[PDB]
Amino acid sequence: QPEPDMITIFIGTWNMGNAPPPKKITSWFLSKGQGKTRDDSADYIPHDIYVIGTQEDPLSEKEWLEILKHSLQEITSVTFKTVAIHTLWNIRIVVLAKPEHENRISHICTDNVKTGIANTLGNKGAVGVSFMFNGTSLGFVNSHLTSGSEKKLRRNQNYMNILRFLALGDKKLSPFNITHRFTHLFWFGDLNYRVDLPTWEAETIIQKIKQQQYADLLSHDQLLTERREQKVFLHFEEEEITFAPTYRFERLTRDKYAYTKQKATGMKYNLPSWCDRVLWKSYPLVHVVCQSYGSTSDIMTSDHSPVFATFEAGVTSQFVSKNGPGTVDSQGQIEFLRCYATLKTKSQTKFYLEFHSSCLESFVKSQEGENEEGSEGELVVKFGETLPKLKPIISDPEYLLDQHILISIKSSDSDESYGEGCIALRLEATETQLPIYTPLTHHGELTGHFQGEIKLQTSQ
Ligand SMILES: COC(=O)c1ccc(S)cc1
Repeated sequence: QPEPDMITIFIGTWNMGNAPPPKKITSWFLSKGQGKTRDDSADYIPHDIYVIGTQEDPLSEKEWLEILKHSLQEITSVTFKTVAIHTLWNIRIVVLAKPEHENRISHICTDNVKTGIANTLGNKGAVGVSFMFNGTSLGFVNSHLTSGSEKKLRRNQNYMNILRFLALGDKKLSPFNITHRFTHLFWFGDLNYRVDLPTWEAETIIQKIKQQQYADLLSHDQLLTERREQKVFLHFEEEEITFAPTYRFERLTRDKYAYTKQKATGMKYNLPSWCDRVLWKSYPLVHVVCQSYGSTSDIMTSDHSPVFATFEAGVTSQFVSKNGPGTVDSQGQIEFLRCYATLKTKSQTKFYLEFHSSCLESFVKSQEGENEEGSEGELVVKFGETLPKLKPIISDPEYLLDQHILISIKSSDSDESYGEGCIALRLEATETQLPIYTPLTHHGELTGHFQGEIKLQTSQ
């Protein structure tokens, strides 16, 4: 039975509003309702992995697991295996996979981050799960960020705290946060970003939604605007939104948005908003295609509607050769020519590079680069032709061209990372000097760039 080169992944996010679900929620797992929906002809085809994020979840883990498993069994006639479940307060993540994947999944990690301080510590934060699927690392983050139309900056801060402190994936990747640890990272939840229009425009917004005219609302969506200004979710993707705002509804219908200020809302307006979102970030040149992104129409227990997204994701096999794993394959090498880092820093320490990849036996430290002054005030760290020759464990191009090199640029003085990025080995040619590039981030903010040339030697 051959190893897959593609899997499909279901991502669900639902703020349950502290209410039990209705008896039928199959529409969610079938990607049926509004937006980019799944074709009817696929309804019996199981996804490989289902990742369910809930917020304001009033159920026990046992209660929700029974509903989820019985839901998927009704749809697919398959009894899914539980990979992981993790709850922080009323924020929960469940990972279910087809039984045939049980011996393809390993290195399961779970963690949570609590956001805020004092007042603002106690119900917001994130849960996450990571694991290996054969040769491919997968990470999943469900976050419930700070609420309220006037707190977009707090939401951005919550995002930076979650990506700094959530401890998932390979702990040997010590310079790298979750935004660099996974082949594919999915980040979803009640992100709580709002449509930033005046309160007086509530009925106008409702009108627009009834006409399915979302353009003038999406142009004021705080997540889209904050992402365009590079304030949050830098280098993440989101599918185009073609479904109605998923918040705030009157319960037990979808006919009414409940936006007016009430004691129960702290006297805050809740204009219709896309609170409930799915974003992703995959390593460069890895296949990832969003095949659905929408909301259900028929699950009305909460003041939020469930959101679904599905993806085709490229995966690789657990490669064995005669040589690696457990030695190098001298027929393979990675060389770097004419490389330089450009850093936004005001500092003047010397810098060196670290190269991390599962195609290496362990990470590789470079020599210090040569600091020059850039013509516009920047720091340019020149490596020229000084970078070490990297020795992969396997030389077969079917393996090596699918790999990635993570780069950290570190201060000689403190050994702290000033920037992290990633280079694909999916090159146009081998034995050929070719341009490489990655932006560099630190705590998920832009700190610079790394560029130069690469020359990859494989066994072919
Ligand atoms: C800070 O340490 C980590 O990054 C980490 C990652 C994964 C697992 S399972 C455990 C710990």
